[PDB]
Amino acid sequence: ELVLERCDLELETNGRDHHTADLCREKLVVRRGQPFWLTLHFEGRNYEASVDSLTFSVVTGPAPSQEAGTKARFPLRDAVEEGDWTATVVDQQDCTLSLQLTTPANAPIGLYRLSLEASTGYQGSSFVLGHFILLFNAWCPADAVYLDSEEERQEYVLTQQGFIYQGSAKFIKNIPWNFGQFEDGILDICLILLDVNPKFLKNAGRDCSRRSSPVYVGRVVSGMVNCNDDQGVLLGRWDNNYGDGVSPMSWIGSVDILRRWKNHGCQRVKYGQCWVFAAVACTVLRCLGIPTRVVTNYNSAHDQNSNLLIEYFRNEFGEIQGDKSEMIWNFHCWVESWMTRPDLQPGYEGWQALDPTPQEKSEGTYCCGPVPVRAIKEGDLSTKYDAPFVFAEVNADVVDWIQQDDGSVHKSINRSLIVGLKISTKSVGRDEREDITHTYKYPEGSSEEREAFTRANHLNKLAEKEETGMAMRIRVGQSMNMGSDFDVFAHITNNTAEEYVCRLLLCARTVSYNGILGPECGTKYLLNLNLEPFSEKSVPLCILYEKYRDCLTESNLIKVRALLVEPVINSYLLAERDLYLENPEIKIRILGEPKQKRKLVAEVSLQNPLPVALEGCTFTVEGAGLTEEQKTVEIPDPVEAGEEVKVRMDLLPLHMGLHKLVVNFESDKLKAVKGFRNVIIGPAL
Ligand SMILES: Nc1nc2c(ncn2[C@@H]2O[C@H](COP(=O)(O)OP(=O)(O)OP(=O)(O)O)[C@@H](O)[C@H]2O)c(=O)[nH]1
Repeated sequence: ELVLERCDLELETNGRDHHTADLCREKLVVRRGQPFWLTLHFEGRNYEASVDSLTFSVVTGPAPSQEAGTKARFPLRDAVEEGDWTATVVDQQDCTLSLQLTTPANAPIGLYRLSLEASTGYQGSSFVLGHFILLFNAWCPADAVYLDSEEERQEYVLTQQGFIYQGSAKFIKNIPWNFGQFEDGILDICLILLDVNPKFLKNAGRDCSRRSSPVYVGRVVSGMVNCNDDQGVLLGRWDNNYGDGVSPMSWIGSVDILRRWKNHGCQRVKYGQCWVFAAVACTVLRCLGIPTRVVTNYNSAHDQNSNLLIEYFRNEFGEIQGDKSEMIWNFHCWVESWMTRPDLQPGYEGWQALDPTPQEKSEGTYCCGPVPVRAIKEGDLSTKYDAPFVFAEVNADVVDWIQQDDGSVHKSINRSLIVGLKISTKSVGRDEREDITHTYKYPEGSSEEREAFTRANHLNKLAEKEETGMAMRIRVGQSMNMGSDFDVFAHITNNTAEEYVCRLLLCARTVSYNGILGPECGTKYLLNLNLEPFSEKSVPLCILYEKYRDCLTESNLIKVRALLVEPVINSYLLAERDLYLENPEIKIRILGEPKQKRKLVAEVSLQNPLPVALEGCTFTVEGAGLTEEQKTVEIPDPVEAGEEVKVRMDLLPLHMGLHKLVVNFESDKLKAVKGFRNVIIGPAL
């Protein structure tokens, strides 16, 4: 008799087993290289090896194939064997066959159609079992993305929230972000994002096959975000006016962006900048399975076309003149993902810097990486995918020329600057900052530092100076707040017996995170500054809200610049510092017992730090696990200079475990204020 079956279970169980439970919505989602349960139910009589012959087949792309490893067919048996696409009976009772499928550790990832045919006697029965998505497996020792520790698996693949470090090298700020990779519809969107990539358009079956490599998927996924022109998720913008969309600084996670992309026929979402590029990249990759973590670099030598020596030409005040010069990025962000690397000499497993921010290049404009981080540390520039570029980012040198008024350019000493400070990514499993500078560089003038600089043909720095034994730095005394007046100080130190009479040029300008300077918001110029011997001198500079408010950026960044001139020996000291102005905290109360499918309430508030009223006030809120939906509340009336603004959001968290709730506040005079609360959700009954 021809055997025929009632239904399939593809199961809930595997989700727990595969670390894809939240992801297992209407669909089955598993990670490659790992057995998964599948139970076949049958009408009347069960499967009998003494007659029934079940062979299984799976298919991925639009052009499946045996050679492209994007199709496979295999028989049911008792044990294992080879080829790695296997099916194996685990148990029978009544009319239900309980069995286990395994896919290889290098099967490509994507949507698969699982079909079953008999061959029971002579008469062939044949039909569609169901569908499942197969992903990378940080758990599968044989998979290329394997991590030894559960901790790091959890952090870099499973955790839907974290931190983007922003602010300033001397005051590191951690913006919270909802990566929400397992949020509904997001996996489906990440597939659409690869089924729409330039190479899938060229060949389709080639691309579908190449998605077994995390280097491919990484390079594709990253590139799709903003660069590559044509189709793409985000449109960049930088000039500081974002009225026709949402400003880059206004996003609290990468979910809405993705849905605004898909929900408007895959069109570039209005307005990202580098950290937004990364956070989205991080989401896509995590979703697919490549452990990825967003990284930030302070004083970043971006858009320098690999140049390891940047030079600047500056007037009698210290002001840069080259409108054909590129400024140093206060910070610039990218991501790192984890994979073995079979396409270069061995020993380069690990983190690879993928930078999805398009950079002007030795020919045109595009993305960067993957490149092993270790290579960048080692000086091994020849290592593939943009190693000279990531290297410049972290290792570029800077020469500051002041210009003497007969055509001559006199060299200045500038200690306040070193490219690639404070490289930051969230710790594993905690909210603390990990500092990863050491994975990129060796300490200055160490044995190993110069070993690496040789392999990069850098050298040419430093073991050098002009020595006048005067130093200068910029000091802030204490922290200062957006909306305040406050002072910063030029700090000169004279450690000799000479008494100099000096010129000192102090300048504060509003700036943006990538480096664009605005108008000055305070200046003090001194022409007979008396520095007495073996002494120190602090020169005050008043910076007024009334003076930075018009042009201040949502990054709340002000650059202080100072030039000390010794006229007798013609000596030039330069000191620069980027300040960050604090926003008010967002006070967040969590009301009720945090419980699964139980109403929760979030009380959210801040107090107005400006001396003028806030209008158009709005809070926004989201968090994977806490709401299925972004939530917003517009507060109708102005909030005056004194007072507070408070409102409640209703939440209905559908998942247990820890979740960051992330909140944005917006207003006419005060934008992109951020907040977060860690909420642990327990069980209902
Ligand atoms: N809001 C804000 N606070 C800052 C910033 N930089 C430093 N602070 C805080 O200001 C205080 C002084 O930090 P420092 O960098 O030591 O200040 P400084 O005036 O340079 O003094 P020295 O370190 O002694 O040279 C510390 O509490 C910092 O956390 C900033 O850019 N923005």
